[PDB]
Amino acid sequence: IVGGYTCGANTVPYQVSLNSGYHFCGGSLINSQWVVSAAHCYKSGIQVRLGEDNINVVEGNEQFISASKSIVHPSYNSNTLNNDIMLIKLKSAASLNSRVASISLPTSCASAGTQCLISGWGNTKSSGTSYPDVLKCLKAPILSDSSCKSAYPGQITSNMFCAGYLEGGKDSCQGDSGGPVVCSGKLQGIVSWGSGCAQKNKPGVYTKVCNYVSWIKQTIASN
Ligand SMILES: NC(=[NH2+])c1ccc2[nH]c(-c3ccc[nH]c3=O)nc2c1
Ligand SMILES: [Ca+2]
Ligand SMILES: [Mg+2]
Repeated sequence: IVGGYTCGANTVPYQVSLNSGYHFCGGSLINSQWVVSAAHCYKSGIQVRLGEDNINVVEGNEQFISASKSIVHPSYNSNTLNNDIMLIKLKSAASLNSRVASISLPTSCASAGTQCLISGWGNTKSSGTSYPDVLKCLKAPILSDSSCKSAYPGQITSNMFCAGYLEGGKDSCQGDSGGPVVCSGKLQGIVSWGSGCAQKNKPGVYTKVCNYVSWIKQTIASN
């Protein structure tokens, strides 16, 4: 996250870190047994780490649970990143408490102009590399589809939306992929892609979760 701030320990209780011997993507807890992340974060051998703040220090509130199965969306296209969403089932149910909680799925899609909270342990420099150990946060508004499409001609589908600042300076970045974009208490997006990080007229692109609620609900109830 570039131009964001330190969230504070466990203030984003639904945020998860996917680890395959190191942190490689974020995710969101939607109930005690399931996590939603981005399809491009798919890997074999994932351990889900809940209740994290510093990912390099065991501070006492973490739960490390292995995944039993991963399901990438049936229409995910790795070339365009259309339908960039995946579900991960935990081998054991997590224990929900004040530090580990799930986030609600949306009942409708959010309007352009709605402010959201984006979080993750990704790179904090637009030009350079600095990976934080504690969770970073960024409040950013959903942008109009017209500004999103003018920034990325022929690359935005109806399953994506842009959020951020066209001026640049504030954005999600590599390492944040798969993490949550929460607006008005609902999970509305997943960090998917962008052009570099915090560049002018290159906002971040997020998977539009309101278009996948029926698929998520049906898939978790049958697995
Ligand atoms: N500007 C953004 N909002 C953004 C977000 C996630 C990204 N993830 C990546 C990325 C780069 C290289 C390899 N893997 C990634 O996920 N670039 C990204 C850019
Ligand atoms: Ca930790
Ligand atoms: Mg994240």
